[PDB]
Amino acid sequence: AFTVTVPKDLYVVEYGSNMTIECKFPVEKQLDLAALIVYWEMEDKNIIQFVHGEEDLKVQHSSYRQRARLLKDQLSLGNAALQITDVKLQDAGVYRCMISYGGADYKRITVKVNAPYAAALEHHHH
Amino acid sequence: AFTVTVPKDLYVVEYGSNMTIECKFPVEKQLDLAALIVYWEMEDKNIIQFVHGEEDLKVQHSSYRQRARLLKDQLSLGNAALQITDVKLQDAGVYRCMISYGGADYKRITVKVNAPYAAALEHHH
Ligand SMILES: Cc1cc(CN[C@H](CO)C(=O)O)c(OCc2cccc(C#N)c2)cc1OCc1cccc(-c2ccc3c(c2)OCCO3)c1C
Repeated sequence: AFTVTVPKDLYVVEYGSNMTIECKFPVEKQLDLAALIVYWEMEDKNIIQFVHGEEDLKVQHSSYRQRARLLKDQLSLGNAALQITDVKLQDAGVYRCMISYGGADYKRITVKVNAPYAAALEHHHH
Repeated sequence: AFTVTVPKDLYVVEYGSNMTIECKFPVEKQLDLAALIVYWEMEDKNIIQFVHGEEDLKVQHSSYRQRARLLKDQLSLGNAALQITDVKLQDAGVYRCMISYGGADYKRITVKVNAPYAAALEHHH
């Protein structure tokens, strides 16, 4: 059975830092990009939509624009790794990685964001 | 692009009734069952997992046992229809129909359940 796995289902990140969250999927021999779909979302916000080798970068939800990318090198290793730069308080929540590759599955990853009072105070009022 | 569509994204149903929630996907001519995956969930509870022409009967969340089925005949028409019988208050929430068929997509459907006072003591949990 096609199974997506996550080495970590919980990440704790500091406000302003970068994060890479990972979901693994089975690749026998070499990856066939044309058969691969990778989708990342958080709470109904679309983050990544990689379809048959072509990424839709522009349909990323505006809160992630210019901050989120799929590490394409890692796909050939069977690793769907989502990198988010400049982590914000609004980035905390439950992410899902959905993968179709001759089989389909998804997993959840929880992200917690620590932040100092100044950042928390802005988030609190914005 | 492969697109799953829902004619309705909202269902309002009565406690104890039956519901059929529908999601469509494109099927050009003859369905290739071996390439089709249909998955239904609500709040990450597995309802339907139809893979390689076969349901996985033991993977269904216990709260849907005996009550939820995918109507297999509809699949060749490009209709992934989830039929839920004997609707309970716990069935209210946001459902997702996830389809892989030479392409992948999903849609969300909201279900509201109306119920009399007596049933409404789901309040006691
Ligand atoms: C067939 C299938 C089996 C399974 C069961 N997977 C296990 C292994 O973990 C097994 O077989 O024992 C599945 O599991 C989802 C799930 C996740 C987490 C917890 C539970 C539980 N309990 C269930 C989801 C699933 O279908 C998920 C699915 C189905 C169809 C399409 C997509 C999909 C993929 C990529 C997409 C997409 C949908 O739409 C937008 C564009 O990108 C997905 C994720």
